[PDB]
Amino acid sequence: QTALTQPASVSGSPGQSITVSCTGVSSIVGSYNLVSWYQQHPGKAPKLLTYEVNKRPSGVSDRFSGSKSGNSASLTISGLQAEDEADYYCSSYDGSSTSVVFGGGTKLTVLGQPKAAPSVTLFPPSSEELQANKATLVCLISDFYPGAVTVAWKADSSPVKAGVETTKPSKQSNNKYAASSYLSLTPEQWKSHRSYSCQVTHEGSTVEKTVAPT
Amino acid sequence: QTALTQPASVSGSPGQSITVSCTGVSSIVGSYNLVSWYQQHPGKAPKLLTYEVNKRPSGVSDRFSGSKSGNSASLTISGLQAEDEADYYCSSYDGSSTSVVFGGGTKLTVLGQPKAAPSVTLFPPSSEELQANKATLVCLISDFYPGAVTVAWKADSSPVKAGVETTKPSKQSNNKYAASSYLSLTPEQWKSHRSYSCQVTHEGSTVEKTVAPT
Repeated sequence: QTALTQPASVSGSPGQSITVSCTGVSSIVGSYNLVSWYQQHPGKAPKLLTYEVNKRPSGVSDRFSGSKSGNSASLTISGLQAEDEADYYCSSYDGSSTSVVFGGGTKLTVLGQPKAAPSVTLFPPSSEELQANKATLVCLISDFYPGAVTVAWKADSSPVKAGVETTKPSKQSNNKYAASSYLSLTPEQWKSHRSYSCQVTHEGSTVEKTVAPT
Repeated sequence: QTALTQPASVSGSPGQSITVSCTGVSSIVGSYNLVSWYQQHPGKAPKLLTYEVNKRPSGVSDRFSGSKSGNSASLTISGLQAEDEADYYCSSYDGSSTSVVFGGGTKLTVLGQPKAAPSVTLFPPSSEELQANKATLVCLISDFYPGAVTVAWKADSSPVKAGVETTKPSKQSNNKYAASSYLSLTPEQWKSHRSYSCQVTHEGSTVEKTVAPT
């Protein structure tokens, strides 16, 4: 399809400014100045940031400002924050097609954020669960950055070969990532070891928690 | 709440027809017939399926058809295929901001196995945690399909907001989904009540587990 031209990606550190360009805006029939910019976070609807080139909706930070220069429009994000990581799109009312044309989208990554080792909380199977004749261990991994981690489980000091499920890390409200891993065991297995452990490796550093029947 | 509203999610089987509807198009000033539907697959840019209510651009299968009746517009997909699983957004031109406004999106699942309700296991704060003056409860939600759920926390019979985080449903190895919702609260607050409840809602049904400090 046809689209306005935007760079595929941009990146900057907190506090910096990023300007995303959008070319091909000039309306053909008429001299429309109808350029808008939208922000889209994963799995959510695009949200309007600016319209009519430089007007901003209420609710939108003044760190976002739009401008135009001939056949090109720009969105400048001032004082970048980790929450700005998202896809950004411009749109323009084209006159040549009599309709609205969108840009191809620009993915924005906020680099230079501070490394944060994960917090690890390990929960043994509860009495309630044992009454149902099942035993599940949950290893909660939170507030780490960057968002990549490796999780390994041990029964005493030996590697656990089965029953492990670990979720893909997701960015939470504080811009750090969370994930959980759970190990499904039979109560016999749970009771036949002195302890079980969750080992979480982040950026080459390993954090480990252990828990035992009681 | 928003200018355009549509269901958070819907599911259908391969071969069937399904219709997703958006309401609010007539309330938008200057929308006329500028109603579009977009399909968006994870990580990809949104793809335009229909515009001007019922026209399809080049390449879009005639399995997709848009319609409009009054204050609602609908996208009907016939002969549902697995590649149709994706997020769908309606949008409309909005003369008040000379911008396009989008509906909130509908997550469409093309059923590939029977619907499976969530396994919900709730864990009270571990002792290691308490001795470290922290109290996090975790609501493990596993093996559900379709991969969409809503969770509600209740400290006694009072809903809770603050301190809640929930990972984006992640797909397990058994092809079902899993996620955990954790409530971080101070040990004091943990004692303060007699119980906490995790209320998971999946495909209409809302299962609930409750734990007690003991």
